Amino acid sequence: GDAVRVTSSKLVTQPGTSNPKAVVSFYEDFLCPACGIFERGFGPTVSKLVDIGAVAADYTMVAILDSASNQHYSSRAAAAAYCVADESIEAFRRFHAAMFSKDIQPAELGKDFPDNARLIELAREAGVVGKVPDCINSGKYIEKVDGLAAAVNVHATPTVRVNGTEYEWSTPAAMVAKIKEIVGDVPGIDSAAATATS
Repeated sequence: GDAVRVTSSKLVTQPGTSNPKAVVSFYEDFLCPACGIFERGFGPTVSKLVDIGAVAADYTMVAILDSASNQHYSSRAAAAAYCVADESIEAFRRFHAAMFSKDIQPAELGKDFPDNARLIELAREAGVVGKVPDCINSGKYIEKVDGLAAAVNVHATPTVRVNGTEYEWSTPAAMVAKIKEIVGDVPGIDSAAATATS
């Protein structure tokens, strides 16, 4: 809240502080088809950039596509992700990746959507139970996620900012180059470039 910040212990920080040199902020909706394509395409590259410490990856899961017609899937799924993040950031990484996988993400404008029990089970598969079942069932984060788009002024997904500046992405490789322009040639960044090209 408002974003889940994913880092590793290797994070490259600004001198004399604990603040990341490079923050890549993602604004995503778990129902948005393009966000699925984007996450499947960029996800391994971003994970490598996190692992080597080149970036903090911040995820704000908005609810823009939410409707009664989808059984409020967008909001329920975003809320669930924040619940999982309360338990573990690593579990959030895994959950967030699963929800965008082809076998999981439901069709925009379809009739079949994961209910809260399924979201809780997917959280279990991501490695957490703890407070997640009650967090999800009680609707703890629904109001928050429902207000996120307005709060962060993001009305379209996927949207990316790099150090707060709007970023029009093209390829994972280009994103790695953009990060390298910022942090220079840090251990592993060329390897992230290699991940980005497969």
